[PDB]
Amino acid sequence: NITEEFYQSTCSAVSKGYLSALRTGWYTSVITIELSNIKAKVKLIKQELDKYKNAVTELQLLMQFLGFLLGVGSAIASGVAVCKVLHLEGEVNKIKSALLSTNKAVVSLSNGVSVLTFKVLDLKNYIDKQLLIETVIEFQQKNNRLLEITREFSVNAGVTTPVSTYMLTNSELLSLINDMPITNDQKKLMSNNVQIVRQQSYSIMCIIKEEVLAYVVQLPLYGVIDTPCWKLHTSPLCTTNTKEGSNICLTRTDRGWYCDNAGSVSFFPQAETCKVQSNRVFCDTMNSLTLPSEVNLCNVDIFNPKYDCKIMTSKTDVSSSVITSLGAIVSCYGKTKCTASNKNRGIIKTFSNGCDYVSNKGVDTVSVGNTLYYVNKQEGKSLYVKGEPIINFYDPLVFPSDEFDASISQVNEKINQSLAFI
Amino acid sequence: NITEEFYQSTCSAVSKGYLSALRTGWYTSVITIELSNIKAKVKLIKQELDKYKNAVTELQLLMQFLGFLLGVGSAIASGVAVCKVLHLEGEVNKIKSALLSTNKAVVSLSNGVSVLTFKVLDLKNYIDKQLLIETVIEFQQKNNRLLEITREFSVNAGVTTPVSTYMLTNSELLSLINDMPITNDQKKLMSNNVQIVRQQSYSIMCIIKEEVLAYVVQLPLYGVIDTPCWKLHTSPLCTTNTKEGSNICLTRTDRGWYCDNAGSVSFFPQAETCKVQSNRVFCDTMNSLTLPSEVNLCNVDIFNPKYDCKIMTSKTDVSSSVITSLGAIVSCYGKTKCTASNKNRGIIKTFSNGCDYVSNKGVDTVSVGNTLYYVNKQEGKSLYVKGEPIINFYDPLVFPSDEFDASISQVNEKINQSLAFI
Amino acid sequence: NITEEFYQSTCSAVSKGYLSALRTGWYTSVITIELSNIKAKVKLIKQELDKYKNAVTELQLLMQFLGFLLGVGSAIASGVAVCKVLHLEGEVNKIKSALLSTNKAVVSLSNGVSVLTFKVLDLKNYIDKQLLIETVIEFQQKNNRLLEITREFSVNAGVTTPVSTYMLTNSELLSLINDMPITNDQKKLMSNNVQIVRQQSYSIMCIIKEEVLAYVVQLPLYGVIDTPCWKLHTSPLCTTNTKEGSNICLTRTDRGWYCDNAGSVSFFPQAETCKVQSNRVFCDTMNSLTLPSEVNLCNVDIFNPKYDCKIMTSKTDVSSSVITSLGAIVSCYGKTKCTASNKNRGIIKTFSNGCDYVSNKGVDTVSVGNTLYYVNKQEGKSLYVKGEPIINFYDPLVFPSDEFDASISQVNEKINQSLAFI
Ligand SMILES: O=C(c1cccnc1)N1CCN2C(=O)c3ccncc3[C@@]12c1ccc(Cl)cc1
Repeated sequence: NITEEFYQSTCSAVSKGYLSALRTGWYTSVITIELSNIKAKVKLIKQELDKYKNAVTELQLLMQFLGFLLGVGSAIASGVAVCKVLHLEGEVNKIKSALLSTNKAVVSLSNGVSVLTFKVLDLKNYIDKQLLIETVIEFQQKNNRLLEITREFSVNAGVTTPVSTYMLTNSELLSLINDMPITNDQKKLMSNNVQIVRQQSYSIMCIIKEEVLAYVVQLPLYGVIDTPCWKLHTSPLCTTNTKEGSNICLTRTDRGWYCDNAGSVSFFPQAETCKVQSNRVFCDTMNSLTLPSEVNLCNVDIFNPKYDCKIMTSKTDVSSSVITSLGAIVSCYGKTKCTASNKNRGIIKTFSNGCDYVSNKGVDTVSVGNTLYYVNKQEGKSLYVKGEPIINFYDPLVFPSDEFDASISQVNEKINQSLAFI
Repeated sequence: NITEEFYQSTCSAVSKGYLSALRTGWYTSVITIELSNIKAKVKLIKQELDKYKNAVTELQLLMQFLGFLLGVGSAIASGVAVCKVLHLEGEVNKIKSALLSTNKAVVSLSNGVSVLTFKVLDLKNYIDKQLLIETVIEFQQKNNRLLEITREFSVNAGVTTPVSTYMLTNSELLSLINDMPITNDQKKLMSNNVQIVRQQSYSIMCIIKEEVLAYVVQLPLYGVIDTPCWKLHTSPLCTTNTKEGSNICLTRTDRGWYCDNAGSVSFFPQAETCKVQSNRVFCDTMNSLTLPSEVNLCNVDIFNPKYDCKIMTSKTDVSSSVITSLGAIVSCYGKTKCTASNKNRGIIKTFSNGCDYVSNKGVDTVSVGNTLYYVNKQEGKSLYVKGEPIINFYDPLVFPSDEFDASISQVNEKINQSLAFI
Repeated sequence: NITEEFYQSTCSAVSKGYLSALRTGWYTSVITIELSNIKAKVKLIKQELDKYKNAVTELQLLMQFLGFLLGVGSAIASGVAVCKVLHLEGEVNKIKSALLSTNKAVVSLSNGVSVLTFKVLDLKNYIDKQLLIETVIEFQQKNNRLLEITREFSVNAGVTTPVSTYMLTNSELLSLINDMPITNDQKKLMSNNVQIVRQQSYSIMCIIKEEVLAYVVQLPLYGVIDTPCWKLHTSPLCTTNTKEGSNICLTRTDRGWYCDNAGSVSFFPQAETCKVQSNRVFCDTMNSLTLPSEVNLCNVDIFNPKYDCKIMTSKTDVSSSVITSLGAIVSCYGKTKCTASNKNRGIIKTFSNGCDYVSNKGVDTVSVGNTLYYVNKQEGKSLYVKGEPIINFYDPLVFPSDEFDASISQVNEKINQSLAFI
């Protein structure tokens, strides 16, 4: 299921076996709260009603390495577009109308957007009936929900994420998912991962008008599902000569998540925009580059003539470890002490100067200098691919050593150039 | 009102029409909570009083591209300076004294700071009266506020932001703003944008002593208001030759917010330190550089002899889009599919290799590779300024291609140098 | 106690006098909540019981400059390893068993991990007794705690930090610390800084099975305590020639926290991974490099032959200030206005072009351009170390000016090279 290959020649490892779930688009729903325009166990409701009035008062005052290659989006542009529609005249009344005999209804907005509208709290109907037994309790439980939505919007300037359980309860989110217009695969994936959906959603406050509070919930559309994904971990590969500062180093800069998508590979350079759940990888295509699938060739052979593998160079031989999915890459240089230990037995391997790797089978921790790393202890097979470390192929006298946005061919050109002068 | 110019020659766009609101300084107020030193409907207050004692117990245990050019400040240095004063002897008693007959009072501290002090909760007076009818309810509502302030300080190590509605209610914040010593313009701007004020404020726990809990609220001073602001969006400008990796690229690195300020331009390289509300731009001068106004000349003519426009160079021709205020810049290179669509009609434009631009009029989404971008759908006019793309002016054989902290003149010097050798 | 030296020659300052508290490892405890499997003042408990059932329902659906040199760890790898054990059969029942006659017990898990288990809420025993007077109140207070833990896990995908006061109360955290297996020094340091401990902890949801909710709390182990620490502040050092863009600049890139640790120095390049409490510095060794102690020699003499001091170079002479522990470094260049003021007296010093420094004694604010900086007003002595600014030692005609990952020797080599050609 989950497997891993370490490449000794380029000091990198590839974890495969994952399945994708990529946010490719947004769904926008309009959540509504109908409000009231009002001015022994009684005095309980007295303050509960002052709380209500203030919440409305408060709401109305309110409504007055390679990541640099990414483009720049506007995350809530679609949601805010729907908000601007809800300010047109009659547009709020059109909604209030549709949600008259039911909580859930689909409405066609004037600019031609079909949206799932949803009345999750009907305070108006509640207040203008009872407040004009358990009815004290239920008012507090619904009022408290109103106060919390109010709290959230007024410390986040009307835009919140993840969408809290007060903005949209589980039972509400689940049925919203079900009433959505998506495939059965998408419905199940969202239903079985609602905490992730919550984290990739936005809650946007739109309007208070005509006794209605309206906010858009902006939900993720996963248009790519169950394609193969793999994570690339890289570490500095340096020479290990004796005289200090006479060493040269080289790191693959294309680390991150890689997912097959529509004939290409989606690449996510900041592997923190992606959230892994078991063997499923939730990513957002806004944080990706679209590369040719040939990019995968860089792991097998970094000198392949089909794709120009990206690297940076330096003279900075510092030690560090990279904790992978199924093991640990260790770059030990200079006088650093680098080890790996079993939980009960102690040190089992001492690393030499160079870049090496150890799997999580039998290993619980790795130490580099004064830094303790615990390794992920998930089941999976690791393969160690022996190979000559490519930094040995370069003459230090003509090596370009501050290249960052570089590649194999750019380094080869700089070398060929400075070598020709000689 | 909001307008936009795209510059085809340098692959950048400028959105203008915004008005500034820059945090230039801090106001520090001392919020107080008077506490009590104490050891049928009755048993309600019993646990409500145990909650109180613990909160106090708990509080006392508690009280035992170009962003790298920015300097480094200490955000709460002014607030903490006031805290250190409140530990001097008599200094707390001086406050307790002033707030004896009113909730709001201005006190002169011994080190010569005139501060707006504010007793927002008087538990002492409440407890040592009633707890020695609705009085169970009001105790819970004030106690709950105490527990929440306690919660916040003890997960944020005594420093919180944005300042929550428990630290300072709307009604309290509003009158605090009104009793403040600032201009009527500043008062209105803060009153009409209290959620933004909250986000730019700090809450700093100072002391528990002599039955008083004291925290400083650190509020923003907007010393620059209603000056013109404009946002600069830039994208990679590359050549589009057929043989891959034979292309050269160039990006303007001075993207961010620009605001006229006191004869100069304040420049905010990380356009996320700035929050836009309609056409108003809230920035913080701590995250800015002060540039000559001549920096604006880089948009009209990037080769102007008055200011040295900053760029970076590469060989990395990857596709990406930049979503602007009123449209979209698209950098399409290689085999990438780049389009723009109308919401109901589908693809309306297919982009060629190069850097191009489309406005948000008639356009709802832009696609680059596997990445869908929604465009901002705000009203405004866009102007497309036709011009020869400057990367065509360079000979690829003598082009410096890993420059990051570069500029037009630095690139010209490197070229002139390597050309002279030839 | 806290002291500071500014080095005029390299435009940097060192704040010393701090004591370390480094997170070197993790302790993992298993917090449990025993649940119930169930289907006048009465109707209070009715909804309180529906809340309970849902929380369980909801939980079960749920359970279906130099920072780039750092390695990459997996912060909760140890905690999650314990979670995977708690899914083995009998493993939950082994715990439920041990916590039968007490809230606190140490259990040996099957894979040989001795963990402090802790039953912080016994709803089962409570529900299956009473709910089959004040007992309405206590149920609400314990139920509310259950709902909040539920809230937190379901917006954070089961992993929370800082560990909230609902996950683990103060009284619980304190005794957990006391029952822990650590030194008396560690116990006192944690007890006296529980808000910091909270911030460096993780709460990981593990399992619902056999009427038990289990989450791991992952607590910090401070294996290095009371070693000397010092912070290095650096600023751009530029020449100040008249013709613009004819100037060369140089910045020490090794700014951050430095702490003596086990014969070496732990270096924290991102001085925000470290939290200072008075004169104590809480760091995490995962965000550090292990350097030779000789790295300290770079402050006294940057040209020392024992360690190769790291720098970057540019032509970008922009003004900025760096607020230190006890003063302010100012880099004033070009036409920028740079001053320092006393709180009541006004401007007291106007800075010249160059890099200069002023202490916090008599000084309250510093101004660079349109940017106001407040200085830290803590007691301590500053020493100004006069010295020739090293950028004057370089010939601008052969100066390498886009070096970022550079050093004194690398710059000297580039110079020696381009000078030999001449
Ligand atoms: O980060 C900096 C930098 C510079 C000055 C002051 N503070 C930081 N630099 C300059 C050169 N650089 C590296 O060698 C490097 C390595 C890993 N991440 C970022 C960088 C980078 C860089 C960043 C973006 C691009 Cl397009 C190109 C290079």
